[PDB]
Amino acid sequence: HKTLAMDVMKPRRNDPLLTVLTQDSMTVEDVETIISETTYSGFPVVVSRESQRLVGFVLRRDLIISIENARKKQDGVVSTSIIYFTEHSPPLPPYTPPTLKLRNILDLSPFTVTDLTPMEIVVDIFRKLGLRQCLVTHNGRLLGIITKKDVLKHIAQMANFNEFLEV
Amino acid sequence: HKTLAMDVMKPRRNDPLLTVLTQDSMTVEDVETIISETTYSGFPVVVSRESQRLVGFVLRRDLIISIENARKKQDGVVSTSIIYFTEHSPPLPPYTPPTLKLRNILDLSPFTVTDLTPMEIVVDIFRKLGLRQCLVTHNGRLLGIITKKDVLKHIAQMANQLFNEFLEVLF
Amino acid sequence: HKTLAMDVMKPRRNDPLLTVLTQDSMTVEDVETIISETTYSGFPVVVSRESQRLVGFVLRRDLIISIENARKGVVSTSIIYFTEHSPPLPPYTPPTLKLRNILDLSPFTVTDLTPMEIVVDIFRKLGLRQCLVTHNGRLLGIITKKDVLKHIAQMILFNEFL
Amino acid sequence: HKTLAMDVMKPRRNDPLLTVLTQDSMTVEDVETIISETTYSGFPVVVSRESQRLVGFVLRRDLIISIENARKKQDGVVSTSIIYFTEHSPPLPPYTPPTLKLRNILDLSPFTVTDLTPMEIVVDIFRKLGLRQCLVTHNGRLLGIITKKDVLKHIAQMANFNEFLEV
Amino acid sequence: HKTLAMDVMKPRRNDPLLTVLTQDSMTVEDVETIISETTYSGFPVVVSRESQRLVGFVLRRDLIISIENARKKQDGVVSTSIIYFTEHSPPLPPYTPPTLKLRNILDLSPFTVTDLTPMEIVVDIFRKLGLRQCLVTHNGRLLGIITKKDVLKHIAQMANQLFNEFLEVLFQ
Amino acid sequence: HKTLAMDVMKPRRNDPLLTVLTQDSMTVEDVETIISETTYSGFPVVVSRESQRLVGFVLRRDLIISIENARKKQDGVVSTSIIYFTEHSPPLPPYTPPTLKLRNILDLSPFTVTDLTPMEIVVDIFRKLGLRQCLVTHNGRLLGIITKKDVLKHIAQMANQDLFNEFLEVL
Ligand SMILES: Nc1ncnc2c1ncn2[C@@H]1O[C@H](COP(=O)(O)OP(=O)(O)OP(=O)(O)O)[C@@H](O)[C@H]1O
Ligand SMILES: Nc1ncnc2c1ncn2[C@@H]1O[C@H](COP(=O)(O)OP(=O)(O)OP(=O)(O)O)[C@@H](O)[C@H]1O
Ligand SMILES: Nc1ncnc2c1ncn2[C@@H]1O[C@H](COP(=O)(O)OP(=O)(O)OP(=O)(O)O)[C@@H](O)[C@H]1O
Ligand SMILES: Nc1ncnc2c1ncn2[C@@H]1O[C@H](COP(=O)(O)OP(=O)(O)OP(=O)(O)O)[C@@H](O)[C@H]1O
Ligand SMILES: Nc1ncnc2c1ncn2[C@@H]1O[C@H](COP(=O)(O)OP(=O)(O)OP(=O)(O)O)[C@@H](O)[C@H]1O
Ligand SMILES: Nc1ncnc2c1ncn2[C@@H]1O[C@H](COP(=O)(O)OP(=O)(O)OP(=O)(O)O)[C@@H](O)[C@H]1O
Ligand SMILES: [Cl-]
Ligand SMILES: [Cl-]
Ligand SMILES: [Cl-]
Ligand SMILES: [Cl-]
Ligand SMILES: [Cl-]
Ligand SMILES: [Cl-]
Ligand SMILES: [Cl-]
Ligand SMILES: [Cl-]
Ligand SMILES: [Cl-]
Ligand SMILES: [Cl-]
Repeated sequence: HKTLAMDVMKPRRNDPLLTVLTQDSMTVEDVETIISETTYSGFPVVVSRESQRLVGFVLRRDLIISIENARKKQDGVVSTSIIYFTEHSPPLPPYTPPTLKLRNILDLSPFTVTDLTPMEIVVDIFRKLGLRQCLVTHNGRLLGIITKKDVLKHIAQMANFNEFLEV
Repeated sequence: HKTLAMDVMKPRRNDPLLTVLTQDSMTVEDVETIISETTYSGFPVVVSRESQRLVGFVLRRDLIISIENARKKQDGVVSTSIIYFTEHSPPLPPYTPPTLKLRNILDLSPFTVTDLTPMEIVVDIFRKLGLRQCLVTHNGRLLGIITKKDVLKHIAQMANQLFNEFLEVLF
Repeated sequence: HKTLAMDVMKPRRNDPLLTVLTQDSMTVEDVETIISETTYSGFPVVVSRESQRLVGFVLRRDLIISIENARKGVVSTSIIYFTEHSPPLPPYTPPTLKLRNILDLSPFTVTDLTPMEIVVDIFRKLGLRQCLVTHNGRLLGIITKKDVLKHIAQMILFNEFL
Repeated sequence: HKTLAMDVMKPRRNDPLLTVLTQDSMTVEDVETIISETTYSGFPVVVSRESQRLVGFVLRRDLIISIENARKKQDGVVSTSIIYFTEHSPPLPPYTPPTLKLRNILDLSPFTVTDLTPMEIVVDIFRKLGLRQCLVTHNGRLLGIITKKDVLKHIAQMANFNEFLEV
Repeated sequence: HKTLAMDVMKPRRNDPLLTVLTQDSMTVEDVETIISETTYSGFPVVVSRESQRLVGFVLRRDLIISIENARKKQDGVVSTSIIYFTEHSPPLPPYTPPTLKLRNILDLSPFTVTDLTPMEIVVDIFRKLGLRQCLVTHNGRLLGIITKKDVLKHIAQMANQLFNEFLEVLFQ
Repeated sequence: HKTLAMDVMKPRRNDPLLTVLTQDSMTVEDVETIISETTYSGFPVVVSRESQRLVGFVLRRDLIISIENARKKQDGVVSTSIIYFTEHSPPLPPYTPPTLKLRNILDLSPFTVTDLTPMEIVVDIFRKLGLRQCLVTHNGRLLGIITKKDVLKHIAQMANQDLFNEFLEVL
């Protein structure tokens, strides 16, 4: 009966899984096919798909420019080059291509809310803090995302309730 | 060096670990001793000690009332009764006393900030949202706590001193 | 230990009572003499001096303008009323004057026992120039914006009220 | 022209008087019966019914708890004890049963607005100070009450003009 | 795509030009006919008509009171008396009637926005600063006006659709 | 003496005129020497030096980036190439090099305040709108600039006093 963060977050019920980058296991081609196949403004970065523990958030525009420059740089970066967002590379097999550190375009302090947070509180946070997006979590794990336009679409939905009257 | 959330949060460098409750595995006696041995206004609730995954925040004031109400009823809840913050009671062996659900006093939406967040941005969040406290995390794992008083103490340190940074509180 | 509105409000203990105006018993001269003696930024208006019931607040800068323009059968013995209509006067008395349209009919009020941390809070959140202090419906004193500032200079717990 | 506080306040025209407490003359059963026959979140307290000079505002919650704990205390509190919200008891004859002071649960600083105050301002005050209710006075005389729920219903009705857009 | 200050500002396309006062060159009579023939709350005053450089904003009611009080004085102030909002009286031909200084009723700090400014930004400024009106310029030249009611009408129209700009208002 | 915007704005009487770019007549070489010789975060662009009519505000960051890119390209910009911020190019003599349109990095709606605006009002505006800087005009003409830091320093001066009541209002 009470609208919560999980009710508004994407993905919804019949939506695909959250489009996420791993901190350690994405190749340059993986991320490029993500950039070409999506229009999302940004991507959460997690430790692994298993943990779904949030490492940060990275914008599409930054990735394009970074990777674009990277292949353009002759450090030898190729398609099968592993990208990492950690300070140091992960352990790599004998004959593997040069890596690409993208730590410097990662937002290490993304705004996050619990899935059980009331939407009234999320709306308020968005207004007072001027958020462009919010990540939604359950017990430390990444579940979904709420953007500014999602918040607006939710407000619109209510407008047709007394919770709409207090916003 | 810019001051971050990790620089203001407790525990400080090489102090004992955050005083936390588990969502599942602590008894009334556990909580009783924690309450008895500490004066903290509240406690983070974590999935487990090894996971340190944040579940919520629970006030001492509220723990006291609930545990004292649980005693008076004399309905099986004893010192060896398990306290749980989940929706359902944890699976327990035979002859174990009834459990105590304290979920209704758990704040399941505590505010959180990464350990790397600039204190400037923390101070602003406290001001804009009127936070009583803030929890500090690393990669989804609970690390520390900052309270309104910790922020005020931090601001006071700047106030009478780097003074321009204090004036950033106005903006 | 807690400082209240009655500890900051004027008049202080043993000070001349509030320079107030009435709504039915204030002649032009009585107002002109008050302006020519005091230098307060504004004056409250009450039903009567005996009732001390708050009707509104009128600024000083607003009083002089309206008085000097109405005398250019308004004399020194003309009763000024802050109500909507003139009170019943004897047939011989000269015409009256209405200053209703320059009175703040919705001034802000606080009780004499209101904690200053709340008075200051209301001054910041509403941006008040002044606040009238009452006790059980009766005007008692006044706290201006400068009084709040002088109380802010008094005060650890200072940064908490920011 | 403008809608004023006296257009939204309760009680409405041809409605029953405000359910109020006196500061000196309510007994223990008097208040209890008032509590039982009403559902209002709270009640104003006035010097006397004749004066309607506002003394404070007390919540239903606090009245219930205070009164119940007073009978449990062996001060000798009974059904016919005088309840007062003043600092000291009213002049009583010696043979009268011990009294019950309830000043410590009275809001001595309730927010008040004059009846001529435009609702625009009232809404603003409610929004800026986050009020639960406001008391409406006329020349130092309590006239009515405006709660937050009252204000929201008023905003709702505005939509059905640009006094609405003003808010 | 998104609405600009120039889309909301008045006067609209092909209506008479902004009604302004010059800082230096208009007569008591000029202002009086403007006052009695319009209902605008106020008027921008500009350096000159050729420059359209904003000096300030002046309320109608203040002009009425000030001009009324002046003609009743006299000094001198006749229909052909020049009104100036500058600090000093303008250089004038010999044996002309006394001038009228109305600077003490001029708002020398009006708020201005460029015509290219998004309404979303304009609405936010009006809100946060509590503006009564806003003047709109092009490259330092006065072009138009937007009053609080103009903003309110804009928001109202926005609700009947671009519609996300109205949702941005309910959100801010 | 009530402090006004002209009292806090730069340049002060002792300073050289504002460092400004023109909308139409600066070459790439002109803007590069300016960037080399100054440390200002940004520059107002005016119609012309004589008119000082404001067109916008451009940042140093963006000037550097955009210019570095323009001269890297074949058949791109050279020292003598004219930069412009207008929608269309100015009329140039034939056989002159390619021009550089920098309209796309220009803030076309920079906040502006008249020189006679009380500083108290300027401060309110900075806080409420969250400005980085504010351009100060006299009768439509660009006169000076007030940056956030300028404002913070002005406030600090009022704090380090004992005038102090005027600082308390800011608090
Ligand atoms: N990385 C992601 N993975 C899955 N869904 C996402 C991701 N990022 C955003 N979304 C969701 O997809 C939708 C598109 O959001 P996106 O960030 O692409 O722009 P937006 O916030 O809708 O605003 P706009 O389209 O104006 O930039 C939103 O509902 C958002 O919650
Ligand atoms: N659960 C906890 N475990 C470890 N340290 C804590 C915990 N809770 C609070 N602290 C730290 O202990 C100190 C005091 O905590 P407390 O909860 O008493 O908050 P406080 O507001 O400082 O005290 P008070 O509410 O009386 O002003 C603070 O520095 C706080 O960060
Ligand atoms: N009507 C009044 N009667 C008695 N005292 C008053 C009255 N109005 C204000 N005061 C007191 O007079 C003192 C001076 O305030 P005053 O009204 O002169 O303005 P201020 O607060 O000094 O600010 P300013 O003079 O710059 O407008 C204040 O402490 C105020 O409480
Ligand atoms: N003491 C009172 N006497 C008369 N009417 C009252 C009194 N208190 C409240 N009311 C009116 O009764 C109605 C119900 O108000 P009440 O305080 O009971 O709750 P509310 O403000 O409606 O909020 P909620 O219904 O969610 O508890 C409101 O219109 C209010 O104005
Ligand atoms: N000097 C002016 N010249 C041309 N148009 C103006 C001028 N002043 C205002 N306007 C426009 O004329 C219309 C009426 O403006 P005006 O200020 O008279 O009333 P308003 O903004 O509706 O406020 P009010 O209800 O108090 O009269 C508005 O659309 C406004 O933009
Ligand atoms: N284009 C300019 N011409 C003249 N003076 C300027 C110009 N731009 C800024 N200033 C002034 O020069 C000083 C430095 O401004 P600048 O924008 O370079 O840095 P700042 O914002 O003051 O501080 P910071 O180094 O943190 O950005 C300030 O006093 C500012 O008012
Ligand atoms: Cl894990
Ligand atoms: Cl889990
Ligand atoms: Cl890790
Ligand atoms: Cl009467
Ligand atoms: Cl009486
Ligand atoms: Cl009394
Ligand atoms: Cl031009
Ligand atoms: Cl100087
Ligand atoms: Cl010119
Ligand atoms: Cl000039």
